[PDB]
Amino acid sequence: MFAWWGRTVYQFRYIVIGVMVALCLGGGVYGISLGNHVTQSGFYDEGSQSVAASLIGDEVYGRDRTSHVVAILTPPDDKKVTDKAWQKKVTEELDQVVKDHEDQIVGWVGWLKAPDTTDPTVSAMKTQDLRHTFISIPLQGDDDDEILKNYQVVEPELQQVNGGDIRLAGLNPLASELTGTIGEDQKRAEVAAIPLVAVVLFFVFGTVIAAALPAIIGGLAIAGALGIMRLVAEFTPVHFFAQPVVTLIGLGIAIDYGLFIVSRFREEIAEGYDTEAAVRRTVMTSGRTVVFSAVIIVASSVPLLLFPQGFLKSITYAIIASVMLAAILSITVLAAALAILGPRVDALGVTTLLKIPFFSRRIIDWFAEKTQKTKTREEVERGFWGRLVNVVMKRPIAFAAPILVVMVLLIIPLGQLSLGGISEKYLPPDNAVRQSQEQFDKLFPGFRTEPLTLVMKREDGEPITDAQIADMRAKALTVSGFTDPDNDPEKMWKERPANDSGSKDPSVRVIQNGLENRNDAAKKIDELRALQPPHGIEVFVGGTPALEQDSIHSLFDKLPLMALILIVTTTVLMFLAFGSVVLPIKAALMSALTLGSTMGILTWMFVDGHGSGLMNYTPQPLMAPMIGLIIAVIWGLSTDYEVFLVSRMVEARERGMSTAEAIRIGTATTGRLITGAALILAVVAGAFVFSDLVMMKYLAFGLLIALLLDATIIRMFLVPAVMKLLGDDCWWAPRWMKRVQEKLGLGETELPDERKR
Repeated sequence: MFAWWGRTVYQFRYIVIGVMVALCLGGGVYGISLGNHVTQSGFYDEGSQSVAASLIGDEVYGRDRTSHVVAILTPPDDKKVTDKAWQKKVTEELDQVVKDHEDQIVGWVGWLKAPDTTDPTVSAMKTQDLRHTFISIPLQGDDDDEILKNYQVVEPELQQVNGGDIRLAGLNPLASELTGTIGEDQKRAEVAAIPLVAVVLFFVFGTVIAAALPAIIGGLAIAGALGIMRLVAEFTPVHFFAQPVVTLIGLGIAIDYGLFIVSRFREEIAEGYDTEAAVRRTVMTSGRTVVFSAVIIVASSVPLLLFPQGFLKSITYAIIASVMLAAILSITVLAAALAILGPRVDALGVTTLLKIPFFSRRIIDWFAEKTQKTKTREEVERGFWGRLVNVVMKRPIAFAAPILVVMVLLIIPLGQLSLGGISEKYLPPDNAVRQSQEQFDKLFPGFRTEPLTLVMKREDGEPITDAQIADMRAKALTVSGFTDPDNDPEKMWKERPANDSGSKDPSVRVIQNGLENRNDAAKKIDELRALQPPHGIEVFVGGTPALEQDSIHSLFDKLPLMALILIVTTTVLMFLAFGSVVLPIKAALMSALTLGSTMGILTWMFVDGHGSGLMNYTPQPLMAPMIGLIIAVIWGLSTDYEVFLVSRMVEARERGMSTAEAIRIGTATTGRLITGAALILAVVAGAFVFSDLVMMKYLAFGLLIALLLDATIIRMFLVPAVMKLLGDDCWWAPRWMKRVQEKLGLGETELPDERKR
């Protein structure tokens, strides 16, 4: 299967480069505008009762646009908001903002529009000290994306009102910054991470062409991934987190996959193999490993398609596209470019600085060339990678328990993990928009309300009568734990306000009430849905707490099945990649341990708050949908690095080496290579840890911790110790499973020919 591809990619090499570079470039050009077709929603269980309630209330009572953007106005100098000179001017400027942008702004409403009024609620829109007033500017639009775009249109002009003495909070001021952090993260990843990646590539290869080829492959992979997701956005909505995940996860993986291909090609050239044989032996082993790693990533990502959150579906699509494209690219285009070049992949290297005499740097050139030279196989067995491997294998209990126990102690802090929703606390505490929102919540309390909503349908389209709502309210009073602002039971569970954008049909009635304590939300929601609906009436329990809690419940209910699918698919793929039954369980146990330790440290840093003052974020409950996301990502990459480490050991064992010899050779041959791959992906991740958005920081830190554990506490001295302890059982698998593997054309994990060279 892979030998045939190794033959044909070298033979048909000038008809691969063109087609599969032109396609990726065209995809990149088509998808540069991916950010113009992203959807901000997707965090909710769209099949749940809360989403149904939200839809029914919105289409019967109208979309509530009163909370879209609020603006706090402060008069200049000392004078109070009652200043008629100030009021006139701010009124006329608001009128200009509305008029000149009528396609984006329904209007503005507030105490400043009717300064001499009598409504207690309207008169509560100004502070007691007569220093601050606020207004609400509804925005024209049918969905959140259109409203956000309109807000972004009006932002520059809405910010010059009152000379600048205006602070914007609300849904869309928050959303604009929650979406601009994505662009800022991408900007840093493009301006800072790329040179560091290109430096690590040069230090792992020592040649500009050899180092550059994986970089070109990774760039092509991300361009094609953006193209594929832009195409996908024409059929189903895609979250705005697709394009960072492609850069954060897809790019590093794509670089690593091509790094392994180029390194193995140069390894076969150094042996003595001509370009054709070097390409074929590179495919049969390195390309097989890369394809297996990509399929493992895909199989560990597809469980996320089982969760209702469209955010997770979009991220899974992005990951699958990027990783499969990287796998295809590294073995088609990179393999045909290496076939075309051959010896020229080591042509323009450190020896170029030497020729130009511009004797310190003169000798430095030679030293840096000797460091990254064409090494030999016998010397890397007696290098650092191999001395460390042997000393660990000598005393393999003393390197396992002192690691196992501390990695369980790292899982210990996972018991305080709490789940939560998105808010302005997802931005750094010194952000202007967060500060404006907190200023609004401090000056004008009781206006930011998240009530639980009882949405009632009548089964026959007849109007709901007053007796039905009276019984529903009477029952809802039999649930303790809901806000009673005026100490009057008859004033609780008031009907939702009706806009002019609602059906107003008398068969649907929505009543709302806040709950005193947020932490009882679920208990109240599980108790509002326990009330007997009155005869005929269908009752739904929605609201922002309901949407959030249903989102958490949907992920808790479908998480064990995610774990089962993860374990079974990845262990079966490991068996087909290794030919052993013992190795897949050994690697799955370590992947589980690495995942547990990473999650424990993440709960330590982001929920418990240790490190929150240094990295400038706020300790808070984690975003519910992203728990499964980061579980899948960490599991996939941990399995990838296990495969990178263990494929060489399996190949050495199939050659005829003993267990210890196979462990030594496998770690030594891939030592600096896995080190460079981890360094590159860590550069990409660390470019994302300075994100303003807390969930991005959490995911990138999880990536970094998983990398460090897998490459420095798992690669060097846990896998060798456990394999030495297992012994000859490491390479065992029943004949009925070897028959299955060999029947598929993937049984070949041994490089048998040993010819020519």
